[PDB]
Amino acid sequence: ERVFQISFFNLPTVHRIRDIRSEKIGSLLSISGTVTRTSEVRPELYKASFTCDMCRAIVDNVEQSFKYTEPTFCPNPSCENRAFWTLNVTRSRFLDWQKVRIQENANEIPTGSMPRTLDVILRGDSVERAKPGDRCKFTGVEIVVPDVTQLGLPGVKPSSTLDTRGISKTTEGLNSGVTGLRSLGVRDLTYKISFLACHVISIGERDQEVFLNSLS
Amino acid sequence: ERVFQISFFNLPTVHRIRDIRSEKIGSLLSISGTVTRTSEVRPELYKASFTCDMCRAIVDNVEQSFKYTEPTFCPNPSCENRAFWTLNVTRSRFLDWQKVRIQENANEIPTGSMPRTLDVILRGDSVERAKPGDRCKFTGVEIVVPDVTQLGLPGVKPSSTLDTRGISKTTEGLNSGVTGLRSLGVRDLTYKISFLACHVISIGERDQEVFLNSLS
Ligand SMILES: [Zn+2]
Ligand SMILES: [Zn+2]
Repeated sequence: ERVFQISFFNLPTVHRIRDIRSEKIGSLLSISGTVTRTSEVRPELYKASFTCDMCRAIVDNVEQSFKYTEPTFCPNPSCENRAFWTLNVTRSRFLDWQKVRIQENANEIPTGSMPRTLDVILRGDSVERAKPGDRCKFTGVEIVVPDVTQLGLPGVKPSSTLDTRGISKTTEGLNSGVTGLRSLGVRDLTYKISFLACHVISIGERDQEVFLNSLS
Repeated sequence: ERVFQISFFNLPTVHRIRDIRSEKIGSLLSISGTVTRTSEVRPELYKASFTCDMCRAIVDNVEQSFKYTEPTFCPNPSCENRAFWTLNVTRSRFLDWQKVRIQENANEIPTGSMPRTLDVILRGDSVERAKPGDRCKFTGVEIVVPDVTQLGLPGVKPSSTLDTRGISKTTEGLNSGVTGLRSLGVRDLTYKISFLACHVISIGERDQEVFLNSLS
């Protein structure tokens, strides 16, 4: 089946990057900004499929939110199993994924200002439609992204937040992190605001036979 | 559904009680003898139905051979459960059951003999068709019946072969009992020969309107 997408446009009012508050999280918005960095078109895991190690039973359509999620309770028999699955990478569905960095326009920047930034996520057919240096108007939903490293990623590769640079001492303990959840353990979960975009617009052949076709 | 029965008769040769050997176990035979005792028509459990204590899931059609058998693996993988079921006596199917004791005929008995005996099982529609003192010809299958008391009956009522009389010392250790099975444990299982019968035959109103109906 074709994973469908719905693209909204022509919203009444447009927002700037400095109007982004947490009270619009989950709402449909439109924003404007200048693109300054784009990444590769990576494949994102959409509908996962696994096989039980012992039964060989097949599970399909396991939704994933922000981290690699395997199924829990086994399928149709008596077999008891909490883990040890094998992803069937061939059966699983994937999608295109891209991350772009944008900053404020030259006019919205005050007289003395260090420009604010944001992370916009393009997915599906909207990849590569924003090029660095251009001025583009995005529209989508404002979301919040947690730190998955302290959410217990399967591999040892995360290695509990390995770092190369020193974090800010000013916001050490000032950034309010929630605790209590069993998956976290004694850890503290943190959040940051990002944007997810569904529609992108920009606001800033010598063959005779094919040429005659286009014109009215 | 009607639990059906098949009744065979008119076999070529008939056997006496003293021709019963273990090498015909499972075969279709016909025997003759004089009935000397009959029991009540008790209900036998045919198709059992249970409900899981926690899930409340319903299992049905659990076959039983010679002892009260509950299911093992649950209907749903989720809840794990090896025991603690509740028989749904209303949903279960039952059948009629009767045990009759027979002995050898007056002619087949030698000049000096203590008559041999046998246990014949009548089931279904064949109950009460054999009356004590009569001479009847049975036909069915020769089976073997184990001792269920040492097969781990659920209740404490069996109390590991409670007895009121003293067993034979002559056959103490002489009766060959098999061991090794995990259900038995270190116990020894014993067998005895009985007969299961499917067809029985015997070989030894002042109302005018209804009377006129029967005659040709
Ligand atoms: Zn399994
Ligand atoms: Zn259950």
